[PDB]
Formats: sequence, C-alpha cells, structure tokens
Amino acid sequence: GAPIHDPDFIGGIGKELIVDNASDVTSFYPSAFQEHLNFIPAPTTGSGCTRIPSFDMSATHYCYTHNVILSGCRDHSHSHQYLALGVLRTTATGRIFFSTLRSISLDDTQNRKSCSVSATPLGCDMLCSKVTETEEEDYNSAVPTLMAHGRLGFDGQYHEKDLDVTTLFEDWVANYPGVGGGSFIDGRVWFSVYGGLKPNSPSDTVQEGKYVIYKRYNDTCPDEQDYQIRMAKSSYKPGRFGGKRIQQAILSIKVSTSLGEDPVLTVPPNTVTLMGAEGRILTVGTSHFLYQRGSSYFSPALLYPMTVSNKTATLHSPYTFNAFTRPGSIPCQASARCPNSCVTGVYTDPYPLIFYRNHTLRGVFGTMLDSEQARLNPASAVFDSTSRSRITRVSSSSTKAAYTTSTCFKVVKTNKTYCLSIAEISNTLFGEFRIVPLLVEILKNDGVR
Amino acid sequence: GAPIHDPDFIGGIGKELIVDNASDVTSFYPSAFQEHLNFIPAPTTGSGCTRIPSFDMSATHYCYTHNVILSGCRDHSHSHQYLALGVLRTTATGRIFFSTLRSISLDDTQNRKSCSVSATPLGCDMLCSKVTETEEEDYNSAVPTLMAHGRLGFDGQYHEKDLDVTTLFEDWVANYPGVGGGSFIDGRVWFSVYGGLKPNSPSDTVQEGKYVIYKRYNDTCPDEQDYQIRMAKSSYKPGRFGGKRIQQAILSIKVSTSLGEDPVLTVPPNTVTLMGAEGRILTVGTSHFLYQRGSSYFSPALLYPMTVSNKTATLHSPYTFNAFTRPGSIPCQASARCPNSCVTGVYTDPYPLIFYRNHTLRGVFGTMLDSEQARLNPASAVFDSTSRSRITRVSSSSTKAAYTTSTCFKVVKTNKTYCLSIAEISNTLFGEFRIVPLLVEILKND
Ligand SMILES: CC(=O)N[C@H]1[C@H]([C@H](O)[C@H](O)CO)O[C@](O)(C(=O)O)C[C@@H]1O
Ligand SMILES: CC(=O)N[C@H]1[C@H]([C@H](O)[C@H](O)CO)O[C@](O)(C(=O)O)C[C@@H]1O
Ligand SMILES: CC(=O)N[C@@H]1[C@@H](O)[C@H](O)[C@@H](CO)O[C@@H]1O
Ligand SMILES: CC(=O)N[C@@H]1[C@@H](O)[C@H](O)[C@@H](CO)O[C@@H]1O
Ligand SMILES: CC(=O)N[C@@H]1[C@@H](O)[C@H](O)[C@@H](CO)O[C@H]1O
Ligand SMILES: *[C@@H]1O[C@H](CO)[C@@H](O)[C@H](O)[C@H]1NC(C)=O
Ligand SMILES: *[C@@H]1O[C@H](CO)[C@@H](O)[C@H](O)[C@H]1NC(C)=O
Ligand SMILES: [Ca+2]
Ligand SMILES: [Ca+2]
Repeated sequence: GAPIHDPDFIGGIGKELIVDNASDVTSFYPSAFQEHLNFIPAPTTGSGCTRIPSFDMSATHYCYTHNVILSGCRDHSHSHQYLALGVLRTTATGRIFFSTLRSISLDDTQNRKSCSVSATPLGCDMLCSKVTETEEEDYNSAVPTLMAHGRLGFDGQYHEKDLDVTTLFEDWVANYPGVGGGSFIDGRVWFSVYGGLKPNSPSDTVQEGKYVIYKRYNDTCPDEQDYQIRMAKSSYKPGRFGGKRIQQAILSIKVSTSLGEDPVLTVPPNTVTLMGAEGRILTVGTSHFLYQRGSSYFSPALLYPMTVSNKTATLHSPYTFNAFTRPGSIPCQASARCPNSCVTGVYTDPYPLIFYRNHTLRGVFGTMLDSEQARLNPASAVFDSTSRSRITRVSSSSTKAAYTTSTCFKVVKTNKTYCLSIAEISNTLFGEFRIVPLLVEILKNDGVR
Repeated sequence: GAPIHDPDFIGGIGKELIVDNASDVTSFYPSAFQEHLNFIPAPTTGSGCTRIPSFDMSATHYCYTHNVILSGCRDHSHSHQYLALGVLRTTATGRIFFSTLRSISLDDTQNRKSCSVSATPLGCDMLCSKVTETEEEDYNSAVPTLMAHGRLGFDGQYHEKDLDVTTLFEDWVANYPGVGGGSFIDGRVWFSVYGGLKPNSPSDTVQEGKYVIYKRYNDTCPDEQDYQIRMAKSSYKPGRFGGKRIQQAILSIKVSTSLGEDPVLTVPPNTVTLMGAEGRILTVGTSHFLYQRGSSYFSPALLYPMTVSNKTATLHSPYTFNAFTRPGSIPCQASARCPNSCVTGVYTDPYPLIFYRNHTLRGVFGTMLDSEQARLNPASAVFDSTSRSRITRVSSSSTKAAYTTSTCFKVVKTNKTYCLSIAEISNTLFGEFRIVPLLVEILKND
C-alpha cells in the first residue's frame, strides 16, 4: 500500500536489464502474454475509444495517461484526458500487477491532445497541447499551438499552467508533445516535441540545406546520389502540411512546485535528426535516448543517443533496428530504402534491453506492426541491428493498431525480466480502438547451443 | 401507421426466397460480409456487454431487442432491456441499411429476462420473464416465473401487461420465452416458450413416458434399442434441474390494443418435440416453423413444421440439417449420435431459404459455431439435409459466440437475396460480449 514499487522490484527498474557480449542478441525472445493487466481503464462507453497512450516509470513509481472519446474515435471530436500515478506490486503468489495510487479524469472544457507523461519525484508530469482547430488547420495558422505543463501528485491533486508559447515557440506554426513518455534528468523533465516552423524564421533559416540520409542494412537505394539528396532535403517539407518544415525538438522544464517553470527548447540540427515526428525520451541505466517515429521515409526503429548539458540537449547518430520496421504509405512502406517525402508510419517504440559490457546498446524489445503498408498485425519481439527474435503475436493478422509503447523491468526477487507493451488496438468489428496492456517475460533458449 | 420499408424491398420480405428443384442446394453460398450495419447499439459502457438478441421482421417493419449489462456480462447483475422498431432502406447508391425509427431502453427496477420480440401490425411485441432469482432457484421454486407482454408502438410509446402466470402456467415451476423471435399469425402473436413442469401436474402426467428419437443421417447409434429408449426418455429430465421435465411449449396472444389479451399455451407432445429449449417461431411464405435450440443430445439444426388452428399450434416431424451442428459438452458434443441426458448447446438458428416448387423446404442459411465442444468459431453458410456450402467465417477461430439469429430477404429492385446474421460475439483483448449485425449476399455456383 506504500507509495512505491513493492520490495521485489526495488533495484530492477530503469536499468540495463541484460548485459551479454557473447550470447547472440536475438537468442532472447518474448514468451506468451502473461497476466493480462487491468490497470488501464476501458473506454467509458461501448461506442467510444481510448487512444494515444503515454507511459513512463521511475525507480519508485510509474505514470500513465490516455485520451478518451465518448462517441467514435474521430480526432475532430471532444475528448477527456485520463491520468494516473501507480506502482508495481506482487501478490502473495508472486503475480505482478500495476497498482494505481491516484488517477484523475480531466473532464473540463479544455481540449488537451497528443499528451506525453513523465515520472518525476513530485509525481506525474504531463505535457499537452490545447487546441480547438484541426492539425492541418494548425499548420495553416501562423501562430504557435498552446501547450500546458501539468502534474498529478502523490497527494492526488492536479495542477497545471499554460506555457508562453508566443515566445517559447515563436518560430513555430504548430507544435505538439511527441506522445511517448518524457524523462526526469538533473532536476528537469524532458519531452520530445515536434511540429512545423514559420518559413524563413530564425529557426527555419538555420535548418536550410540541412539533412541526413540513413541507409538500410544490406539493401542500398538504387536512385542516383543527386536524386537522393534532392529527395532527402524535401522529406523535411512534405506536401501534407503545405511545405512547412516539419521539425524535431526537445523541451526541458524545471520540476518544482511551480508548473511550467523556466522552459527551454532545443532544436537539433537536421544533419542528425530526420523529419520531425512523435517520439519519446527515456533513460535506461545512465544512458538517455530519444525515440523518433518513422513518419518519413526511414522504416527501421530509431533510437538517437541523447546527452544533456544543463537546460539543453544533444542527439547523436541513432541506433537502428532494420527488422523492427513499421507500415507506411508508398513510397515509404516498411521495405522502403530510398529517401522520399511522406508523412506516414506509426508510433511503435523500442525499449533498450540488451547492452555490451561497455554500455553500448545492443538489443531492444518492442511491439511492431508486422505489415508493409496497413496498420495491422501487432507482434512483440527482441531486435538487434539486423535481426528479429521469435515473435509473440498480440492477436490476429486482422488486428488494427495505432500505437505501442513498451517499457521493460526486472523482478529482483526472482531475477526475471519482463516487458510491458501498451497498445491501442481494435478488431475489424469489435468496436473502436482501445488501449490494452500486455506483459511478457523475456526468455533465453539454452538448449540451442 | 407502419413506416414501411423502401419500395425496393416490397414483396421481398418473409417469402420463400429461392425456388429450385434441380440445382444442388449447397451450390448457393454466402459472399463476404457485405457490410457492418450500425442499427444495433453498442454496450452502454466499455466494460459492459449486450447479449441475448431477438429479431423478427414483417412486411412493413423489423423489431429488435437485446439485454444490456453495465459491468461485465454476469447473467446475474442488474440489467436493462433495449427494444427497437425500424425499417429496411437503401441509399441512392443502393446500399442496404436498417433504419431504427423508435427505440426505448427499459431501465426500471424489474429484471426482464430471456425476452423474445415479434413484428406485429401494431409495432413490436415483446414477451419477457421477470425474475428475482437464478434459473436454478426458479426451477426449485414451485411457483411459475412471472411473464409480461409488452409492445413498442409506431408512436414510440411502450405499454406492458403482466400475464396471469399463476393460472396460465399453473403446471410449471419455471418458464421463459425462447429468446428467438416470435411471429404474427392469424391475428395473434406466437412465441416459443420453455421451462420446467411441476411433477405430477396434469401437463406433466400427459408427457409421462413420451419421447422421440431423431437419428443422424448415416451415423446410426450403435446402442441397443432398449438402452436408447431409456436414455431418450431420461433426456427430458436432465440432472441439471433436479429431474424436472424440461418442456417445449408455444404461447399465442391476441394482438390488440389490450396487451396480454386472451393468452393460450400449447404444450406439444414429446413424441414430437425433444427436451424444451430456447427457440423461435418463424413464418416464411405460407409456412410456419419452430426452431428449437439443440440443448439436448441432438446436434443437427431443427425446424419443426408448425401449423395453427384457433389459438393452438401443432408441430410435426422436423427438418434436420446434419452439417449444421452446434458445440456441446460431452457426451452431447457436435458429433453426438446417441440419445443422452444433458443441458448444453447454443442458440444458432437456421432461416428457411431454398424450397422445392411444391413448397417443401430444402435449404437454410445460418451462422453455426464451427466447433465440437467449445462455443467458438462462428461461420455462415447455406445448408441442406446433409451438407454445407462454402462458408464465410465471421472472425477468427478463437472468437467466442453465445447466440446467432439470421433472417433473409430480397431486394426486389435488384432481385438479389441477402441474409442478416446477428451474433453475440467477443474476442480475447476486446472486452465482453457484444451483439454485432452482419450482412451477406447469397450467391450461386451457377
Ligand atoms: C497532434 C496530432 O494530430 N496527432 C496525431 C498524429 C499526427 O497527425 C501525426 O504525427 C502528424 O504527422 O498521428 C497519429 O499519431 C496517427 O497517425 O495515428 C494520431 C495523432 O492523434
Ligand atoms: C433463462 C435463462 O437462464 N437463459 C439462459 C440459457 C438457459 O440457461 C438455457 O437455455 C436453459 O437452461 O442459457 C444461455 O443461453 C447460455 O447457454 O449461456 C444463457 C441464457 O441467459
Ligand atoms: C561489432 C562492432 O560494433 N564493432 C565496432 C566497429 O564497427 C567500429 O568501427 C569501432 C569503432 O568505434 O568500434 C567497434 O569495433
Ligand atoms: C429423394 C426424394 O426427395 N424422395 C422423395 C421423398 O423425399 C418423399 O418423402 C417421398 C414422398 O412419398 O417422395 C420421394 O420418395
Ligand atoms: C453423404 C453420404 O455419405 N451418402 C452415402 C450414400 O452415398 C450411400 O448410398 C449410403 C449407403 O447407405 O450412405 C450414405 O451415407
Ligand atoms: C563496446 O564493444 C563493442 C564490441 O564490438 C564495440 O563495437 C563498441 O564500440 C564498444 N563500445 C564502447 C563504448 O566501448
Ligand atoms: C416435394 O418434392 C419432394 C421431392 O420430389 C418430395 O419428397 C416432397 O414430398 C414433395 N412435397 C410435397 C408437399 O409433395
Ligand atoms: Ca498554428
Ligand atoms: Ca419457480
């Protein structure tokens, strides 16, 4: 009942779970979906949905949030944001369960969207955008998107303060949290953000001519160099949003009793980051990572190493997991290998699981959508730079998915590793999308070699 | 003031759809699920369910009803009944859709259960039982189960009258509507009913020793006759309800502005009917049928021809569709071939579809649970006495199902035949049971 993970988990949260230098990475694999957790509420109505999940867990507690629609699941409809603070516990038999300490349903008149959450010492910090217009309409409006920093504390109270986006995002026409969780580092909470830049603004101008090409493993693009460069450059300005540059950014905010205190926006050079997209900032062991959704031409899961310098951050060449692809519209489908202009893909994050002894990330766990173009066929597996382990299908090849966010941990008492995969899924005819949490133990076949 | 279906369906409701004496019956088959109709409301909550569907459609309108549970789907928790009146329509494109014109959610303190609906000239008639105890407790309770006759009129108003069960069901310890739809015939509404009889009552005395054995096509039971007869006789008094005779019956009520007017309960002899169970009264063309759920040892889908005369009914030797089996617990599983005592099975009705020129029925459409023992794998198809056509699986093999009820009709304009299949189904990670309407066109390999 204590407001902290039960003793069995103490010391098994947020660290490098598996450190192997010999044993092959893909030798580890997910077992069957165990104890179907019930900490995530079902939709309030039978005709509504729960969508856009965000999750983050510290050494003492976890934070979770999702958006609820009462009728249908159309983005152009009123919504309510559900937010919860909880901890990991075990029953007398050892059964793992996520216990909620506090939760709140923000049912006011504000229209919060694309919210990300982070577990901080003060509770559960949330970054949301507040809008009344459509996304395409947002990028059409020169002014930035309103954003707010909120927090559900251990005392159950929720507080929030709107950020001064006029100045904070002066060079932006649209800006949203990346949905994936944020991370607490050196007294500040760090959230991945993305949106569009005001053409010719100081921020835009500094990105002119900047781009980067990430190639697939053992599958080079046939297009001529001059062509790829031309297309790579154009990937930052897709036709979907009228040519505005879609930019990746990182927002850090001081964690204290004053919400929204001293926000600082960092915009990495596009010679490192690809087109802006939904994302997540996470800390595993002593390393920090920024996951970026493959909304552009690059299909394999990206994990940009992230370093912190006071109130700002720096991203380095990303880790890539070639087999951990995502579905997308042509010419940016899962098998794509050439630079192109598109706004597709889906959020399916990879969680750092296996590392070398020198702390270099080697393998990750995640629930990919095993499909070429359509958003369907969710499947959990362990991935390394080029391969995929034995998989565990979430349901059927028909199952539709919109988001999957995974976080792994260890039960020190039994020394077993588990991975939680939260997925917004739906069946061809069982209603709208709804968020479902799944747990799997990470196994290792020894009778193999 | 029946709103009437669009002129495209006129003459295409409640008639013999396919008349053929040459073509192999199973040469006709369902196409892919043409559409996902929206006329059936989803559960009110994300953690609740909608269950026990009933449907019936007459020449001018259709009637539909289902039970709603707020939390979970435990057949015990408090529940409200949803009832609707609507009509068939088509968009300019010719897209078929069911339009609900009137509906009501009965949310009072009374627990209506196992309700059946019927489309009458005055609207939508509903027969329900009202209970304050489990089924087991009811059967152990000497007094009859309360029942009411209600109606949702074209004007949107709902009126209901409790029947005098103390007299009407004096020989019964428990009684419920068959869930399947009822039918309007000769000025009255007819509902299949089932329950248990009071031992030694007049109704029970007349059934004493009566039984009937229906055999599976080319799958003869090896048991010695003496043994088969003894098992058949005991199948009417299964252990599940303490040896009470589970009886099949039919209740007809005069359709008028006065609900529950002049009720008459017919109890067919058990030399014709098997153990009482859920069922439906259907009318196709000038013929009437009683579908009886295979809750006993007989697996193939049953359709007892039904004729009526002055408030009472008479059932005859049934049509049986050997490939249209249903899952059941052993020893009464889908493949069972011998008389046995059990209370299992599931409601999956067959709709009369293909007839001979002489009006004898030869083929039906239905969504069976393509399983041996577990209630899983709903699949639609056309069936004749021995075979099954190409099928159209509803979802996955692991999909659970609790009821399927089908009704077919024709779009006279395009002369195409379609079948509506309503099914209560659920899939592992997507929540409790939910009733979903499916529509398929009937095609032919010729
Ligand atoms: C603020 C916003 O509109 N978020 C939406 C994003 C963006 O439209 C997309 O990232 C722009 O490229 O797409 C989704 O994640 C998606 O496709 O499932 C739904 C989400 O609600
Ligand atoms: C009145 C009643 O209890 N009806 C119930 C029937 C009866 O139990 C059975 O037909 C006769 O005993 O079983 C179900 O169809 C079932 O299999 O789940 C549920 C339904 O609610
Ligand atoms: C297996 C592996 O990763 N080897 C790398 C090598 O590719 C890289 O060139 C070198 C320099 O950093 O570091 C390691 O040796
Ligand atoms: C194959 C076939 O239909 N044979 C029919 C039979 O079904 C029917 O009962 C009988 C009437 O006496 O006439 C024929 O024998
Ligand atoms: C579908 C089927 O099996 N039909 C056969 C039939 O061809 C055969 O003439 C008869 C002999 O008794 O046995 C039936 O079972
Ligand atoms: C860790 O060891 C691997 C072994 O190949 C090597 O590739 C990698 O560069 C090393 N990383 C560090 C930080 O030493
Ligand atoms: C219709 O024809 C079939 C087959 O010829 C026959 O078995 C059946 O008895 C006929 N029905 C009537 C009412 O004559
Ligand atoms: Ca704007
Ligand atoms: Ca009783």
